[PDB]
Amino acid sequence: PPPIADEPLTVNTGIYLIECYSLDDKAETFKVNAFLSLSWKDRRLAFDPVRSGVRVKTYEPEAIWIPEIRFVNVENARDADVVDISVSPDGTVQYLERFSARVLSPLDFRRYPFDSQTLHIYLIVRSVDTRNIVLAVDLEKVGKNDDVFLTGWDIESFTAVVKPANFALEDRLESKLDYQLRISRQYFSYIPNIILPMLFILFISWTAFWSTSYEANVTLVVSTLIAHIAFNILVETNLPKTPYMTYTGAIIFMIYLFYFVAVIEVTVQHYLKVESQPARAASITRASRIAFPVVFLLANIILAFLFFGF
Amino acid sequence: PPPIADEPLTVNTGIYLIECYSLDDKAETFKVNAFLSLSWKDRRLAFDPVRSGVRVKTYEPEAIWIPEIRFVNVENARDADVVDISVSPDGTVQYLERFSARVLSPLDFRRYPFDSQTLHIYLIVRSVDTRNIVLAVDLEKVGKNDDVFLTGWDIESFTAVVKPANFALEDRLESKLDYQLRISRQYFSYIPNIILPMLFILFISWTAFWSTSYEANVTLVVSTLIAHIAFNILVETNLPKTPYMTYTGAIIFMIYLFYFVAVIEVTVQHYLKVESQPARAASITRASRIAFPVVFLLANIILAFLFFGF
Amino acid sequence: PPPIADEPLTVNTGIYLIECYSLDDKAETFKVNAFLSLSWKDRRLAFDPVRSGVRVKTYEPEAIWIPEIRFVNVENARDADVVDISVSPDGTVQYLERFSARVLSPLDFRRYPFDSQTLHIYLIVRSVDTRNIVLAVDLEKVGKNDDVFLTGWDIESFTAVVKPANFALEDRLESKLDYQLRISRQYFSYIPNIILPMLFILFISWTAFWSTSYEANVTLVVSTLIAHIAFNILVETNLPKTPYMTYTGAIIFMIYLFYFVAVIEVTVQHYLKVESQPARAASITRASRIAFPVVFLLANIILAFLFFGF
Amino acid sequence: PPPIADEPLTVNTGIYLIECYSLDDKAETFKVNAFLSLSWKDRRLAFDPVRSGVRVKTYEPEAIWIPEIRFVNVENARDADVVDISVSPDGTVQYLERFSARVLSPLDFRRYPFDSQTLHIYLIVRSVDTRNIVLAVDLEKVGKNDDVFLTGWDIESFTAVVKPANFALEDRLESKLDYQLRISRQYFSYIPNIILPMLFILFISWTAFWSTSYEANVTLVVSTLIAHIAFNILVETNLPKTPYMTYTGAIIFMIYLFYFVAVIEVTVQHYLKVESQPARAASITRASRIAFPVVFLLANIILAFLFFGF
Amino acid sequence: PPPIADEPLTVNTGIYLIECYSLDDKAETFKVNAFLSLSWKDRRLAFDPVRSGVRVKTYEPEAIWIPEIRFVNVENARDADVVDISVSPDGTVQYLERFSARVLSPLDFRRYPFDSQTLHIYLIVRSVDTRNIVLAVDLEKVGKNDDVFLTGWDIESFTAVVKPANFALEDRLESKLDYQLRISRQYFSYIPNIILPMLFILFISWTAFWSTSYEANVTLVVSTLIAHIAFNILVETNLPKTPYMTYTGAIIFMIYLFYFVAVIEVTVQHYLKVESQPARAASITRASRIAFPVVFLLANIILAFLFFGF
Ligand SMILES: [Br-]
Repeated sequence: PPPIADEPLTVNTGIYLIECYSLDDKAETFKVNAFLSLSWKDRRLAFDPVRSGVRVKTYEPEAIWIPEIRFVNVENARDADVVDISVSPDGTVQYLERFSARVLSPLDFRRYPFDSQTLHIYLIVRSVDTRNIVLAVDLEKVGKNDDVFLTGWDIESFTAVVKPANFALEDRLESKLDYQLRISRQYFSYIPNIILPMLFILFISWTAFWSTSYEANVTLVVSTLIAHIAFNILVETNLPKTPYMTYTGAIIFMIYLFYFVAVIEVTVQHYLKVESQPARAASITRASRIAFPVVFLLANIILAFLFFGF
Repeated sequence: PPPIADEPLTVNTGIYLIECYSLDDKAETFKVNAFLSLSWKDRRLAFDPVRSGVRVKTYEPEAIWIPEIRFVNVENARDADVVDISVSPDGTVQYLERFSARVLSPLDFRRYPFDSQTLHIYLIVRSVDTRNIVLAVDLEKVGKNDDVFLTGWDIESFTAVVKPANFALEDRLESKLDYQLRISRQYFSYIPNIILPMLFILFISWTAFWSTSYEANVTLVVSTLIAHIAFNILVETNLPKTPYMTYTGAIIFMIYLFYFVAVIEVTVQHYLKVESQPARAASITRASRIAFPVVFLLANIILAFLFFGF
Repeated sequence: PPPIADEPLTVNTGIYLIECYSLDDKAETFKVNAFLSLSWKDRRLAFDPVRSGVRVKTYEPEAIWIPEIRFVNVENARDADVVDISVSPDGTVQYLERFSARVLSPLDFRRYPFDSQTLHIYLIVRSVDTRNIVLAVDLEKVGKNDDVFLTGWDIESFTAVVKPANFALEDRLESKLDYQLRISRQYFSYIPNIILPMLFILFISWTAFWSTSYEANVTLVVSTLIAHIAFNILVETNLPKTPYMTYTGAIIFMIYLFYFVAVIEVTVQHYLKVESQPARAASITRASRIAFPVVFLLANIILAFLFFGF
Repeated sequence: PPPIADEPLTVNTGIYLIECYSLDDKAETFKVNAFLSLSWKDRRLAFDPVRSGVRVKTYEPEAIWIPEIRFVNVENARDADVVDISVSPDGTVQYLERFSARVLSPLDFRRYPFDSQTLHIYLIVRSVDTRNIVLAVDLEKVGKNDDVFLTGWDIESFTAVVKPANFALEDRLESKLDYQLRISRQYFSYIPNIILPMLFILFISWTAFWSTSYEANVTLVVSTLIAHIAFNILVETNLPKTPYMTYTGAIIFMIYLFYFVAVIEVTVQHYLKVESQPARAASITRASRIAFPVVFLLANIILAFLFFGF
Repeated sequence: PPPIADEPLTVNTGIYLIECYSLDDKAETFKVNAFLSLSWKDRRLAFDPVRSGVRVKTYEPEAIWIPEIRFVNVENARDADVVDISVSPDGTVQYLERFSARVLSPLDFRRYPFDSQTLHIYLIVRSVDTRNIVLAVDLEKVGKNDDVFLTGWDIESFTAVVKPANFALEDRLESKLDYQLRISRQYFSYIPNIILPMLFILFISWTAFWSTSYEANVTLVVSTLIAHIAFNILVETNLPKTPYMTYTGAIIFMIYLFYFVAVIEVTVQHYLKVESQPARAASITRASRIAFPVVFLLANIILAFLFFGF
């Protein structure tokens, strides 16, 4: 039973994040629990303060006409309990729910361990005969308690794009708003647990430049290449199948090379020292002791710069 | 209370995918959230535009008779909230829900990392006294926003088989429609993380052709064979028990061989170099240095062609 | 308000499997989605075809008395939506639901990779004053679409035991029916991924019979014994704690032996070749080269025969 | 509307287990599906057999006053459908439901692989003005069909503590009953899959007593110590964090020692055979060949006795 | 229909934990099942004891006005069944539910294996025209049965902050209470299964100080470094991505070093014993045999003190 207007009735929205949690890098989703604040003029139930009752009159959902405000990017129907409805005398309605749905926003894993994000929440509203434009009321949008969690992410800002986007969707215009949650990752536990350990094995790898034994040079360069897979696999696991290249997927894959040429050297420093020409052997071996850490440190500056500095 | 017809009443369907996500290769399911658009002539509630009210009249579900449109391949009862019902004067009803159910469509892992798919959504409708044929209205089927996700899959097209399939199921004909979601995989992260690393270990494996030590040739060929299982197992895990053979299950199993004969060689290059006949040893060893990468590259062309080129 | 009979009222049942999925070997359960067809004479609402209305009269569940048909082996209350109720003039009722519950049927893992199964679904019905016998109507039991899935299982037949079992359960007889789903496993992906790889490691294990080095004979027989645990563990995982012995649990455990005596040999071929008696060493080592694959192939024929051939 | 009594009204209870399953050693819970049989004198609806109707009168739940019988140790609200209600003439009510809730009973993992258990189900009932004592009717308690499952557990007995425990809980006495499900584990699959394999690796470990090579003695004792972790980890996983010590956690940890002193020996039989004193070496090595299996078999009798024999 | 007051109506709260379980260190949540005790003066339904009925009058929820008491940190809408409502004559209401929701409280993993915690449960209550202050009634707060579980945690105390926190949230003050569950971990199973085994491997690592062979010194220090990752990975898994440093993440990462310089030494004791200067070699090697365990034991006292002693 919608409110007879003279023009496109505006519905005023707001979101107060109460809880944030379980951001799931694999599925690219996150769970939010927040307030939903709606409001509109329904002159139809304006009501004579003096003449009866009091300042503001409390209704149940069934009485009033209420606008269907559906979330756009969501696994299932949102999950709200209603908190209070209060009609002002000028026929102005004040709605407040407290929903909790899991939200499907995509992430950009281009800088993986060192990445910043921009989560989205949507809310469309389809029209009937009287058009619906949604818009934001920025006093009920200051939504994000000084308690918002989000394990392993620093929360930067919850803002929103004032100007809605009015679509034409199946012979009925809808109106869609963009609520933005800006977060940066807590890269760090990525160092003691991935980055450093991954590097340490890589150095030990090429300790076999100061060695002459093949037996202990493969028991060396090879035994470390395995450990790398343990890390490649550990990392490849808490991360989705990007159609593009990650930063750690880069330096994790650049690494695979410095083991391949590493093994090449030890190998050559053999069909080169069984061909009685150790003239060359401990000449090559002597060089790798520099070429490597330098090509590396060079390629990491090349690689690093390639991703962040551009 | 169904609409007295003169012949099989047609119900006109449509689906606008709002969200796609969590395609689960193991369980062979995916979750979809979309619009469901139904419509039919129920002359029974035609209504004199001029004589009363307005252009179109809004009903609640309970009032009108509405057709039971059940999804065929679905874990549980679909999960829909109703969005609007609008009856035209000629007794024409306009229905719109916004459901979200998880869908059971099978996948063909024959080309695993490099595979394309054809997801299905069904919709039957069982009859009573007046028959039900369903059919598609292609203005409400253009369903798939320029935002449809599906992590790690490129979406190609959402179309549908106009001609329904009318069954006879337990003394009552049902009518089933075929909605098709065509997707190709984002093979790629499959390279830096599986294909390449898997290959690198295989090469190092057979570095033991340029070596004479048994101690360092098993510490060699064997230490890599393990790494392979770490990959076989990693891969075998994010994949169901196909009764047929995968492509990577092929080349992952073709590989097991090139380690077995690899180990055979190093082994023979021993009970052949302890039998003072290194005449033969560094003759065989010398050969393997070619036989292998060639039998391989040959067998991969043989293998690859076998799967895609046919 | 139950139908005044003159004797034990018969209720006629049937099930049309629409979907089968997620058979869970660990929990010994499976999920089914099907039609449930019930029917009985309730002379009490017979109704004069000519005198009023039409051929058959449609009721809601609340109107008619309907028999509580509870599933016996089920995690939770079954999960049904009602599809149609149609009363015939002779007072004969036609019921049809479309439930989906997860079913607790046990499995016999005696032949694990090569095992066939017999799933059960139950349906009791407790009496009040007029007794209830259930029984099957085999036109609504032909239930299993040419689409029934069940990943990694070949479905053989869905039949049912016509004669119910009438219990006395707490001073009220119930009537229970036995619906049988017969399935065989898709053993196969068990070969390229378990059986073969498991065998290959076992062979390499005992390549150390054609070797003299202890260093490379333990680096040998031992490095494979580990791989076996990787498989024992992989297999032990997708299988419950049987109080009996599996077939692959057998040959997986028979295997552990052929590594133990394998290691015994290499060990003895040492405190026997450091005791300057290589007379004996390369005599024993020479023999194992046959004793083993033969005791094995013999014991697998002994073992295999023991399970299937009896 | 509770039944005006002259003293504490007794409610008579009973449970017929229909299904048992998914006993979860980690969470310490199990799922049960059973009958719940209640009964009490509500003289208030006694009813003149001859004067009207019949022998017993069938009511719906809403009519009669029924006692709130809540389960004490349960994840969520129990999950019951009602099966039948029958009031006797003397005002005696006969209730019967068929619930299925998951039950939180603790387990004693002190003897882990060889442990017996005592599951609990509770049922309180809070009073109003007339007190409620619950008590058991042992004809509706013979609950446990000759079909009760419980994968990997032998079921011994379902009995119950006739005498309830009347609490005072928040100015209202409740009455709690103790239903006991006694089960022993099916230890066995624990042998071919854990116990034996775990032992075999331990023996091979100390084959390095009949060896002189350090290279092959570490490639020996060490390569097995890993295998052990694979088992320690496999076992530690299907088991909760006991604040006490398991039996297999014991013998799994006693084992870690026999690898440590095992490695100590091989190590010493080296900075003792490079100090040209093989006088001592193959004297110590010679001894370990006994000290070990004996200290072990001794410590296992010491250990085993310590747990079961006391 | 809220109770006309003369000032901010106080609502008196309380919680009786019946069950605690599944504390999930990764997600930082826990599941609780407890009583919720509310109470307030609604003079509006005071009721003449003598004049009619009895001492206290039982209502259903729909009759009385009841305050919306929403939990603040919760995944979804809490999950409560109502247990009893009793209105006193002075218009005083007595409410009792029995909810079960999963609770989002954060944890401080700074001392991981040896950490104590402080779980929170919240309860706000938004106002309308008459303000709501909540407050605690400490006879219905003694909530935590002598049965409260919480696997692998010792429960210390369930108390609550008497003084609520009255917010202004969107032009309506809410009133929030703090219920505290204080728990310490059952560190222990962390020793036989993580701490000790992790240490053992570390010692064996540096047995290669009493050795001269490079071949068996890398087959040594390296083979253990892998085992460490198996533990680093095992531990890193049952723990979230802290933006700070764990204690075991410390000593697990301090360890990585003592393997790196460990490998450095064995490596140097080679390009130093192939340079015919074993003067120095078995001088350095001789020293490491002390420097290491001491730098360690020193650094663990340095490390340990750094975390707990401050
Ligand atoms: Br491993």
